[PDB]
Amino acid sequence: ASPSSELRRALEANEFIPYYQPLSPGQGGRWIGVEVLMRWRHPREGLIRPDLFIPFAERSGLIVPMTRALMRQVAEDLGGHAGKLEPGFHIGFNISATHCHELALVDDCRELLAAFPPGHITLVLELTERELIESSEVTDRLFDELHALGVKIAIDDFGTRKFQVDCLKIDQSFVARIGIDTLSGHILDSIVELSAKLDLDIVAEGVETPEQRDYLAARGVDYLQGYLIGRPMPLESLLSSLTVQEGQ
Ligand SMILES: Nc1nc2c(ncn2[C@@H]2O[C@@H]3COP(=O)(O)O[C@H]4[C@@H](O)[C@H](n5cnc6c(=O)[nH]c(N)nc65)O[C@@H]4COP(=O)(O)O[C@H]3[C@H]2O)c(=O)[nH]1
Ligand SMILES: [Ca+2]
Ligand SMILES: [Ca+2]
Ligand SMILES: [Ca+2]
Repeated sequence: ASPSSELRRALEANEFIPYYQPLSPGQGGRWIGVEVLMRWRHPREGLIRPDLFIPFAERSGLIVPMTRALMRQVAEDLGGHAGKLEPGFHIGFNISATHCHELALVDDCRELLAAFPPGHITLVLELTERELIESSEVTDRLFDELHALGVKIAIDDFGTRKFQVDCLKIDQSFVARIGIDTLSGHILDSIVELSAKLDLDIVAEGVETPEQRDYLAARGVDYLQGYLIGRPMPLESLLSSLTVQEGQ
């Protein structure tokens, strides 16, 4: 058995599926978007998490097609059900540093946007800070062109350089320590105040407890994500939950 053959095969056999984690407003309410998380439906080994296969997809370069396959799948999955989505519904995708080279990404974004009514969803791309240090100001007509389509850019796992981004996502590690560490609390308050100075939206990730939600809401964190709001879930659970939310 070989890792490369297995992934390359799995992509052709459509074994990489989207799971969807909902985002909620900081002050609560209906779901305003989802983060798309990759899952490997392995026929032998079961449902396999990203951390056991994304690193090799990045080294081998195969994540770029995998992400394209995933974006296409999301358009199939949700393009027909646009009526169930609140206006400006956020759909986020995790993107690599290898994606940031050159211009294909723009085609894929235009393709996804074309599956929905114009302006009805907001497409978001999440990059970590560490993934931006490969080229920091060069072939970045890409970000200009992506923004011209109304695509937004989010810094993933923030807190764990000079752009050109619309949103910060507070890493789980900060949210985990809310209420039991004044230092981390002050640093988290700094990140939140920075986002407001720079006019960037902010999402908190890993919101598990009501203590955490209230703390973040009291400081105007725009959006929440985590097990409190809902775990990553298959297409069907999402459509079922969104159907309920159309009622009242
Ligand atoms: N403890 C805790 N964990 C929570 C909570 N809410 C969500 N999570 C987990 O946090 C991860 C999402 O954060 P991430 O920074 O994108 O971290 C992601 C992301 O870096 C990467 N990844 C996932 N899908 C993709 C993809 O399509 N492309 C790329 N390049 N990377 C991906 O794999 C990482 C792990 O993904 P998952 O295993 O799905 O792990 C998910 C999810 O299961 C919570 O309340 N508590
Ligand atoms: Ca993410
Ligand atoms: Ca990533
Ligand atoms: Ca994170």
